[PDB]
Amino acid sequence: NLAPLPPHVPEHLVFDFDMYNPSNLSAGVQEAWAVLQESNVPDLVWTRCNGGHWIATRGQLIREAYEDYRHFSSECPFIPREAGEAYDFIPTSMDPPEQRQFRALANQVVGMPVVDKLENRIQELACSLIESLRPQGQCNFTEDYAEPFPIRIFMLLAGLPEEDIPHLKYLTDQMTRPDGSMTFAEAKEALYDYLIPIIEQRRQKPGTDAISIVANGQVNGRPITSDEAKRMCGLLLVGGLDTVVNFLSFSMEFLAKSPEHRQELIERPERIPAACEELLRRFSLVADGRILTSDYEFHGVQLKKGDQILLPQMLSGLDERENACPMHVDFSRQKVSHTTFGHGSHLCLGQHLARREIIVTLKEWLTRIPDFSIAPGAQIQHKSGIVSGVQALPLVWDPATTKAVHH
Ligand code: HEM
Ligand SMILES: CN1CCC[C@H]1c1cccnc1
Repeated sequence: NLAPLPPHVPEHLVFDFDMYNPSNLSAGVQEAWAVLQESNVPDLVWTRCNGGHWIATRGQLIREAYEDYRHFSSECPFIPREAGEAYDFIPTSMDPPEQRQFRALANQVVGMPVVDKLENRIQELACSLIESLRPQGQCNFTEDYAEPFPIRIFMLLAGLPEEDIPHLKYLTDQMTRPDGSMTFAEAKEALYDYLIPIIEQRRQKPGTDAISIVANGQVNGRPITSDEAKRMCGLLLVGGLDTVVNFLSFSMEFLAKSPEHRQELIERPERIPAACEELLRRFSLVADGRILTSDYEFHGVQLKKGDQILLPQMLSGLDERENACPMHVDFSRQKVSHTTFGHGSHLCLGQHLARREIIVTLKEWLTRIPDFSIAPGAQIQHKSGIVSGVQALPLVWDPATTKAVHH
């Protein structure tokens, strides 16, 4: 339940929001979080849920905090406090100047250059999966495409066997949406337990895979340590297994419910890139933050050192003061504003890989199965957390309206 209110917190700023189980969850997870943006709610509130933590509710506040790493440190970036204290992935748990040097190395395995070179394989995997489903006329998109497409692309790049997916997927989820069987520390260590033997074997006999590059990598001329590689590889695992997988579900759900917007893409393919950006805004899904490094007065609110402050990357784009008709999906929006991939020194290094994956999915799915919808009488349940997702997305379509395309 609720944590006792700290001495310095004003009772008029208390809004008991629960990020792992928001009250208005059945209306759609993004809709649940938007309640923090209704007229009466202040720009910065305090929830007593999950141990108690501040919550910036507007883009202006969120963007500001992410830029000011001096007052807002990534050292303890997650809610609750035990999860953030135990979290030490690189570069996410570091602030500049220390974190900068590690980004370049990560870019060596997921940056635009590597992505450009993966295009052929990515499109090839997307098409096989889709054509594999096209004749059945149904599928549960979460397990049939959303998880396999991105995860297999990563497992491949990482030189990790596909049979290890179920185990790894489970562990990453305990970090973003814990079912209660594991603490944050336990899941993290279980992941490290998996990676350690591999980072050691890749440093003895390195291959060309992602982990080999990282384990034998150099940051600012000096060679990376075994511990650092572990912490960096753990972050890459989470990105390939619980980011795009969740996003594709939100996107296909919307498309399933809006024959209008899909038709807009089928008829005018060139706008798919722009459509992707708008879908990333409307269905943003990440929510992490920072921890106060000192007593600081922020927008009239007294914050004390050690206070945690959630800065939901998902809210900036939904903020009416940033986009005129927030909950409306308009592919022709002239200035699609958002912070879906973060803001500041920690801007997502995988976003380029993310976009190609989203764009390839839209182009290769719409080209084969243009007509489809939500299964008969199914009510789509969303899941909330550090990274929100879709519990299940069963779809259906008439095989006769589909077309077998050749890649
Ligand atoms: C649609 C999918 C994705 C979303 C929305 C997303 C979101 C984010 C966000 C918001 C951050 C910054 C968080 C913070 O400020 O603490 C971030 C960091 C990062 N992301 Fe992603 N990401 C996505 C996919 C990926 C993928 C697929 C990978 C790689 C396989 C990845 C790798 C990274 C890395 C390495 C960082 C750390 C950068 C740093 O610490 O400076 N992300 N991502
Ligand atoms: C805060 N991050 C942004 C993308 C993934 C997310 C995250 C979630 C769990 C563990 N590490 C990172």
